[PDB]
Amino acid sequence: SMQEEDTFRELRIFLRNVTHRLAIDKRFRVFTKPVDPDEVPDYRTVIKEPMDLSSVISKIDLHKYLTVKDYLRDIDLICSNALEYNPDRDPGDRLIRHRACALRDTAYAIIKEELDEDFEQLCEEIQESR
Ligand SMILES: O=S(=O)(N1C[C@@H]2C[C@H]3CCNC[C@]2(C1)O3)C(F)(F)F
Ligand SMILES: O=S(=O)(N1C[C@@H]2C[C@H]3CCNC[C@]2(C1)O3)C(F)(F)F
Ligand SMILES: O=S(=O)(N1C[C@@H]2C[C@H]3CCNC[C@]2(C1)O3)C(F)(F)F
Repeated sequence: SMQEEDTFRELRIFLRNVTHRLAIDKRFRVFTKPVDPDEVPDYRTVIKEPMDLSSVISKIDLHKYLTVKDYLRDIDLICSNALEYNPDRDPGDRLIRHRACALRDTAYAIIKEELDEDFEQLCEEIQESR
């Protein structure tokens, strides 16, 4: 229905706003673009499904996300990729891991405060009907 297409348009507006608030935070700069295969040829042999905030914006516009749960699976993948590619005790790895955990925690805290639980349940019931 037109009403259901209006619901998914409101979901995309909400997800673009959360993503741009994460992307402008100086802590999260390393997560804003794909890894450059020139600088880091080993990245794609370690990490089988790369993800970053510029790819998330592209996916919102391609209508890849019908629920906030499917968006949060890609925020989780940004975080888990950084924990697996930078796992050592040295300061450079510990700094990216702290930043990856702060990206994930910040996304979930904005969603807890600003997403209505009944708007998410509506999106889930339209997805399950298709
Ligand atoms: O605008 S940005 O130059 N930057 C560049 C990226 C491309 C767009 C789309 C979403 N992915 C993150 C990002 C962040 O925004 C900065 F100010 F540094 F945040
Ligand atoms: O961590 S959650 O358990 N979680 C699970 C919820 C259901 C989906 C839908 C979108 N947003 C909400 C949520 C996030 O994802 C909560 F703390 F309750 F938000
Ligand atoms: O061993 S790794 O290939 N690797 C990839 C990185 C390259 C160097 C330098 C930075 N610190 C972390 C790391 C660990 O070391 C992995 F499997 F990804 F852990």
